[PDB]
Amino acid sequence: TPGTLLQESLLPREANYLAAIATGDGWGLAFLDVSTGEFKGTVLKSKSALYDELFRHRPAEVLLAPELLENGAFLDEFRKLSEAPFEPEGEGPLALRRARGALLAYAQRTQGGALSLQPFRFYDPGAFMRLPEATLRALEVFEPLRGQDTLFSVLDETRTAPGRRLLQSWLRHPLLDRGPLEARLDRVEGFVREGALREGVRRLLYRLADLERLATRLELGRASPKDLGALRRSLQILPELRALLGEEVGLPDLSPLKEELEAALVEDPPREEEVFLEVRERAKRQAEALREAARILAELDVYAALAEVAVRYGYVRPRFGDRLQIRAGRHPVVERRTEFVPNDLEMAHELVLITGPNMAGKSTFLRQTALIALLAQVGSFVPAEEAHLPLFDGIYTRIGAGKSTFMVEMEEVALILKEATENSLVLLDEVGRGTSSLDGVAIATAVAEALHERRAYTLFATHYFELTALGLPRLKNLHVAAREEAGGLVFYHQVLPGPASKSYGVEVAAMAGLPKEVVARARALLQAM
Amino acid sequence: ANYLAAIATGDGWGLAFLDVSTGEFKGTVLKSKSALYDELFRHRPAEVLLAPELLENGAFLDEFRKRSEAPFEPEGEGPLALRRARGALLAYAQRTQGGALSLQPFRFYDPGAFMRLPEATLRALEVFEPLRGQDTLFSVLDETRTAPGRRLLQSWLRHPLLDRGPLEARLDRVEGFVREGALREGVRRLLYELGRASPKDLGALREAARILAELDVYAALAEVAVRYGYVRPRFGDRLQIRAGRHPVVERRTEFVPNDLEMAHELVLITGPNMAGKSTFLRQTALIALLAQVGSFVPAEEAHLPLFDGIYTRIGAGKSTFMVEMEEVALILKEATENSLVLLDEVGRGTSSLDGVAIATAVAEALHERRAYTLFATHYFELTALGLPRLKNLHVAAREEAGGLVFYHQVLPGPASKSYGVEVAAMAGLPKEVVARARALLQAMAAR
Repeated sequence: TPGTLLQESLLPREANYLAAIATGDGWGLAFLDVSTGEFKGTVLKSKSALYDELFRHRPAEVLLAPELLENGAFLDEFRKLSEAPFEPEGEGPLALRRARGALLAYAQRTQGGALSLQPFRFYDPGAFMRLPEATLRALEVFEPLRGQDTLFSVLDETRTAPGRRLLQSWLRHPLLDRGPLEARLDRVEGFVREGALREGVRRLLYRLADLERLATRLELGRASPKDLGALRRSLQILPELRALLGEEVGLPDLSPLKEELEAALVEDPPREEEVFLEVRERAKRQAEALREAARILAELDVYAALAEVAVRYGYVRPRFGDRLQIRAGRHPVVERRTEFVPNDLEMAHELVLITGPNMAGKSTFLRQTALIALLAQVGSFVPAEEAHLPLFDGIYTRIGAGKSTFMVEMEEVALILKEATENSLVLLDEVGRGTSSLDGVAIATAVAEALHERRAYTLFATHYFELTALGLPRLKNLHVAAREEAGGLVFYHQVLPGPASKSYGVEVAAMAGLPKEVVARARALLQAM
Repeated sequence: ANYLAAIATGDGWGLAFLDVSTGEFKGTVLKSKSALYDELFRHRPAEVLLAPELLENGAFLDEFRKRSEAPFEPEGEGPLALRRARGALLAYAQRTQGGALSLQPFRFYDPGAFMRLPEATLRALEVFEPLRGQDTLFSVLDETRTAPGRRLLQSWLRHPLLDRGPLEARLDRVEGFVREGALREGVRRLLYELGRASPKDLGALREAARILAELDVYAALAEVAVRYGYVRPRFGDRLQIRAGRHPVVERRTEFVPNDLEMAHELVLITGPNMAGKSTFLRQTALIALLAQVGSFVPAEEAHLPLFDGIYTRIGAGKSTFMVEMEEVALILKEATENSLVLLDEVGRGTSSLDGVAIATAVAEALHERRAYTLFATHYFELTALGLPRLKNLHVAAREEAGGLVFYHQVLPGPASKSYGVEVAAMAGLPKEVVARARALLQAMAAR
């Protein structure tokens, strides 16, 4: 099972999951990974939120319950999966134990024996900043829309498979309370004001074994000799990392197990077998103290990883409050590929339209904001100079990109309207396009006011002038400019306050390469309107 | 096939295509860097050889790399840049072949004697590659039994015809193995110089083969026109499609056919989306193409004219906007009274006026060109532009039982109501918003 694969030779530093979906008093979602022996599941009400939690954790193999399997209607939609029995195991919401055990009896059936599991955890997709599928896609968080990079690659500075698995979590699960975040930012600020200190741990952690996946294997009876080789090698760095931080990291004292191996082992692990397992046992007697390290280790890995990034790329420790101010911010993604003229932004539960022509930063400008928000609520310094962000509850989008673009996009907005709040952050772009004249400028206005009344931080970017002149108490207008210079125009990657004065359509159009008479007959009909 | 391509400069742009396998040897000289990368795009070579100039040209190099070394010593006779590149192949293959090469009589082709077919059109109509999914016009037509035939069919696609004389000749032939079921049954079931022809090859065993692959497809098509039920298209000056279909999408679900009649006119297509509009535009191009390539098409009856080219502007650094403009620019800059043009929402993703503005120019622009244009838009204003050659067709949505009930029908006369806010509402929009929407609409409606 691509989901029960326990061999370290078929698993990326990232986590993997075997998922099961059972029904009954909510929607049962069980995620398990033989490798890390990670065991967590949950019950969702909204089929929307389900497929969503299912989307963040991207499992490679899904187990559907018999109700869904028979459900040819539900079956083909999920397809637009391996059979196993969902016998309610453990205690908890029906649809949970059904899918939960469904994994157990499926891993154990694809493990030749018993499994090594972690205390089943129960997570709630509500104690964390919301983050829909589309947003993740829109911000190019994990995967890139078109190109190569993503926020992950750019932040990917983790030195251990565990850390990377940890960091990835934090992204898939942003924070809400300031207390935790601060705690993280205080830490991250540590290895940055202690350059040498960060220099040490990073250099030491390099090559460090996967103490988490390793230990998992110890409790599974499959931890080969070589692994102890790496493990011994690891436990040996353990004392060093501990000597640069202090008896404060908490790091256990696994010298006993360390010293043992040193002797009992060949510098390069390929009656001897009777002696081999005797040492293992002595080691595996420290199964948790191992997982303990991994866990406590990954933190530093990341805390220092990011921090490294931050310093390497000039990331400013964010300050929370109730106002959004970005002193010369940047799109951390695109920033690492060319000169990037920064920008500024100030908001407060307002609706800020963004006009002017495209090709001048608008879209990228909307994203550039979401990320900073996200980057902040995840626990890193962001690409700016100064930056005051509020504590967003959610970050919904509606960017770029059976049915038609139109319907799709509507449904997008529908959700936003149906989840956005006075604290939600919303970014709209050309909402209500790909449709006839009036309807266009029509829809746009409703959605606006709609959000406007919601008093949610909304960076609505449009070409609809009408929208810009709608005297509402919380509106605000920013535009970006082009400039018909020596080439044909001269767009500036600057978002300047106040709406755009002229219209640049026919211009851009003309510029693009349109035949001169047409542009004329165009500018004319324009004037004449 | 497969191709090793070389590009040399001098009195045009030298393009040499060669394939060791079939020993196919053909090249050509283009003026427009646009048309170059284009001919280069149809023949999709796996390895390209650039002349010294271009290689040095730091700018030209990285643009080509965004979109192996060998000397280009002018060989044979013909336009400089052509021979230089042409020879670049020989000299390249010869040293990668360990010795001499077996080549066919180098063929100089002028794509200007056939029907045009931009990179994008080919992409848009999902001819060879699929936008999203699995099928393409090729797979669906792919009924050839020999590697040769398939290479022959593929050619015809990549190179549609112009004169009626040759097309008829093909359609007469194709009509043969169809009215002679058994006869086609036979050949189909039966068809199923470099000193390197090993012994095994003889075990199995040009000219004849070429008239075999020619026959291996004449039948291929007919097993498709029979299995997928197509019909033979008579040519002429008028475009009439008696219950046509999108050969691509047809093989995946029930497909409510449609009808269409034109004559160098501009035919707007309104109504909401999700009712066939787009697919309806393509559904037409293909039939045209399928006809000009030499196959029977998915219809009942079908009278097509002899299109010189089939330019598009469908779906889909710079922004959508600029891109799309450039698209239209070309059309305007190549379309003719015989060109077939399909437009979709031309002039969107932009502020109010400018939108309805541009749209009108482009229209009249094409209108004056008198080119068969299936312009599909949501711009009502455009629909009421009293021009002698306009025409209006719309598709409908229907607020029945569910919320709406889109109809895969393309009926004459413009759409009466507007369906925006509807679809919008339908999509799932909050009721007050839709209201505040329908309202603001009405408002703006009665001035």
